[PDB]
Amino acid sequence: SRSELIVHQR
Repeated sequence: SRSELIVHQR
């Protein structure tokens, strides 16, 4: 579930 996390951190 990094996909939702990465978008923010990205």
